Amino acid sequence: FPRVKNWEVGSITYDTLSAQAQQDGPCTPRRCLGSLVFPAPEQLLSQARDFINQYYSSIKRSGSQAHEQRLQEVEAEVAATGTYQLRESELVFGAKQAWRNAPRCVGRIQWGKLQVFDARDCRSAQEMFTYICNHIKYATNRGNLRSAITVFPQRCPGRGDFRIWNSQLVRYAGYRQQDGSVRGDPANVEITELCIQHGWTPGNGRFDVLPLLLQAPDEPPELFLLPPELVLEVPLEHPTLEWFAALGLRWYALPAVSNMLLEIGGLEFPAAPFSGWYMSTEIGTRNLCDPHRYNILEDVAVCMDLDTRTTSSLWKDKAAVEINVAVLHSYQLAKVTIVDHHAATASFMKHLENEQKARGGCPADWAWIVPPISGSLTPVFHQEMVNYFLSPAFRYQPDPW
Amino acid sequence: KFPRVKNWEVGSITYDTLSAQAQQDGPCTPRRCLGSLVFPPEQLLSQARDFINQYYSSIKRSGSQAHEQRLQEVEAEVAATGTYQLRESELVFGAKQAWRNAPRCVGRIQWGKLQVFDARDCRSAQEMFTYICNHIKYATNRGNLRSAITVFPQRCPGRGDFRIWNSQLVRYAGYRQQDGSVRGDPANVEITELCIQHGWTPGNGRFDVLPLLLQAPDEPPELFLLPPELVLEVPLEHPTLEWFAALGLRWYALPAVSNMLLEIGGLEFPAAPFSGWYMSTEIGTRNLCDPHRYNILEDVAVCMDLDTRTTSSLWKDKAAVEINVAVLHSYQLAKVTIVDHHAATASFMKHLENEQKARGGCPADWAWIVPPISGSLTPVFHQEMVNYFLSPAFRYQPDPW
Ligand code: HEM
Ligand code: HEM
Ligand SMILES: Cc1cc(N)nc(-c2cc(Cl)cc(CN(C)C)c2)c1
Ligand SMILES: Cc1cc(N)nc(-c2cc(Cl)cc(CN(C)C)c2)c1
Ligand SMILES: C[C@H](O)[C@H](O)[C@H]1CNc2nc(N)[nH]c(=O)c2N1
Ligand SMILES: C[C@H](O)[C@H](O)[C@H]1CNc2nc(N)[nH]c(=O)c2N1
Ligand SMILES: [Cl-]
Ligand SMILES: [Cl-]
Ligand SMILES: [Gd+3]
Ligand SMILES: [Gd+3]
Ligand SMILES: [Zn+2]
Repeated sequence: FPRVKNWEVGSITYDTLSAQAQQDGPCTPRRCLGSLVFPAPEQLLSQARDFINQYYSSIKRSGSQAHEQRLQEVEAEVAATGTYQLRESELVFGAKQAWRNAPRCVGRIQWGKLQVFDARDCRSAQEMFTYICNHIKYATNRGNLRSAITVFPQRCPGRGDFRIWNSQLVRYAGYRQQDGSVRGDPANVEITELCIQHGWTPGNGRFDVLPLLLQAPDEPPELFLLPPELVLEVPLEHPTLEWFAALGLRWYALPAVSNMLLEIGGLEFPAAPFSGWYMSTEIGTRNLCDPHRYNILEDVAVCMDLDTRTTSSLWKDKAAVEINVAVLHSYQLAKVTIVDHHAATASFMKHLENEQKARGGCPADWAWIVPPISGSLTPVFHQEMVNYFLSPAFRYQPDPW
Repeated sequence: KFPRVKNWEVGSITYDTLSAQAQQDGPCTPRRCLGSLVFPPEQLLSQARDFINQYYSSIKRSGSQAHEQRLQEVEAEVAATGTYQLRESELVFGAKQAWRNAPRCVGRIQWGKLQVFDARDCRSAQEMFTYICNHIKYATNRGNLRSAITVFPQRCPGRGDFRIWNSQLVRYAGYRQQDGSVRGDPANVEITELCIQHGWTPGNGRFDVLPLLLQAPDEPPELFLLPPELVLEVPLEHPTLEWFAALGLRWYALPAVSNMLLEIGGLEFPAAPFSGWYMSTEIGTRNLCDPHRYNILEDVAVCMDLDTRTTSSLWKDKAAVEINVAVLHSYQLAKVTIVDHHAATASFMKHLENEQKARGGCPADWAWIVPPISGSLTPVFHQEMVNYFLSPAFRYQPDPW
């Protein structure tokens, strides 16, 4: 039973939930690989067995009539068809637990407040687009963002997968350039090509929203433009540095991840986009200041009068703090939900306390929970954590191309 | 079998073949990752062969005359006496390799420049004291700091051990009050109680240098006042916040770690203090801002007139950067060697490439190589890393009680 200490306070707990980690991960006693980014009817039955047990525990009906019935049921359907079907309530629970179990998500204090949209009757790439537009519209909610997930038909024997090819519903083009560079966001160079290759007329700005590439089973991907008024965006300004609006920077309101696989009781939903709201450091630090992304740090620092000839002046740390201030002010000026790394990490500490009393522990990836600026100023820096994989879960999956 | 390791800023891919060795099994298993945790007769012969085998390959001398010869003398030394002594160059070679193998040390680009003082012919604390004092004054060198280690006698059964009872050689007092709360450094509260228990005059200050408690085998400790002209300290001023000086903060110049156990070739020296120079964030962010340390962050933010009434103003981030600017400025004006986290991380990347060429890898502990402010603004943040245990090594060890 791993003993875990908080160093700010001195307190100590033991992560007994870790001892039930099912699917296994990348470390051995020889070597830790925690820092790596990307590390049969009988088994479907025992996964499904396990999830059903979970679900009946969470409704306070373990060992009951309905419980054993549903086991008998699920086995009969795997025997007859090779798969089975989630009931709707079971689906809502399995998607909430997936969020709860996500080790690298700092936002998990909210895991119980999740709007689940059932798209499992979906039928083409065209219906898919309509369900997606509805999701974006419900979640954006004019800037008062809500947490939502839409679940498209499960992977099943005989038919291909639904897939969203875009890593997120809202992404900006990244055009490789004349002189070997990139206009727009360089993380989206590949999907940008794919879009042009599938009939998109490119733009040439730095913040061009990309069309959606949607894949119906056994179909090529289909291109869909998002209606402009569905994509709420936020012009970035700085409360005191007024030249900052002359950078022309923007970001969008809704973070909607769309390339992850949701696994519930052995079933796999390769298309199930989900969305919450941003933490300011994703936008301010990573998306804008990463050397391999928009890379605005030096330009801000020059403008700020800072001496960028020596690193001991800490120009990078200064410019980056003001970039974050701009991101929070901008989102509050526009009345668009946003959480800063101090509030986010503080409520994550509340999540670890709630979870220790509930399940005796909480899967957490320290290097992803700790923000990329001001780490030891947040309380999660001083919290030891145990990283492991519980099911239901969101998994990464390879790109459909 | 050879971990693939990627750099996300550039896209480069390398393989850690060096990971193949790894003696003292790490704390992680395929079911849970524990990387974030701070503190996770004739066996002597195997450890001794391998260390000697290292030595000779590192001087292009494996499998030649003096190597097989040196293999016999240790065979005979342990056969006769159940232990062995190290040739002076081997002790030199082991101390440098241990440093080279410290996964959490970001300064290992310096690993080949180490001054080893052999203190093995030692007995009594009154003698250790002058060994420690020659180190300190050689290490300090009037602010032009120099890496040194002093190795006190190894260990045998039936006999006590040399131990330094302080974690560092320069530690500041920590006194409680009519209400538990601490004046001085709360990290040292415990060893401050012992010095007072062992008849030391407690001061009335936030920055009283503690006296060493040195211990000779099978004997009680003995207090020692360090020569006040030997303790080089740096008063903290900010180059443009004129009031910062008046806050009366100081830190000492020499980070000198006197509680880890040097393990070379199968022998264990529980007393082997090493020293280098500080990285600025160690002082500015960890020591002066950690909630359980000096915790000055909010008192600096009031003086800068920042808005402490909401965390979205990023006042913590703002005050922390200026504290760090004051540390770098104060040390440079005092002409004392110090390195900022940008300069240090870039050098550590350079170390990683050196070591990939030399030894096909490098054990590195991501969570401690990435600095505690401005993490993703340094290149090590975007470097995947592999953590494992090589020998010779430094190890943590029980407090001497
Ligand atoms: C409501 C506000 C939310 C916030 C503030 C938040 C925050 C974050 C952040 C900062 C990350 C790290 C991502 C990065 O650095 O690129 C992350 C990862 C992640 N989040 Fe959340 N999130 C929220 C909602 C959600 C929702 C609604 C879901 C799913 C239903 C979710 C599932 C995930 C997953 C699957 C990951 C991948 C991490 C892993 O592999 O475990 N999050 N989150
Ligand atoms: C020359 C400049 C050096 C710098 C800037 C430096 C920096 C650091 C830092 C920042 C840490 C993290 C420790 C903490 O956060 O409390 C560390 C750990 C450590 N350093 Fe260095 N260091 C230097 C020299 C040395 C030398 C000379 C030695 C010994 C020969 C050494 C051996 C270690 C060891 C054993 C650790 C413990 C980490 C571990 O392996 O678990 N360092 N160092
Ligand atoms: C729902 C949600 C909220 C949020 N605040 N963030 C995310 C996020 C998740 C993943 Cl799995 C990947 C990314 C992309 N990152 C490189 C910035 C963002 C997701
Ligand atoms: C030689 C050296 C240089 C440096 N720059 N740092 C260290 C250090 C090491 C450890 Cl094992 C612990 C600490 C103390 N920490 C609480 C800050 C400092 C050591
Ligand atoms: C190599 C390194 O592990 C990688 O850059 C990780 C580190 N921690 C992170 N943490 C978060 N939240 N998001 C990230 O993208 C990363 N990247
Ligand atoms: C719990 C967590 O592992 C612990 O607080 C670590 C994190 N990273 C650190 N990094 C350094 N350099 N020093 C530390 O003390 C710590 N503390
Ligand atoms: Cl993003
Ligand atoms: Cl220190
Ligand atoms: Gd102005
Ligand atoms: Gd005034
Ligand atoms: Zn690990």
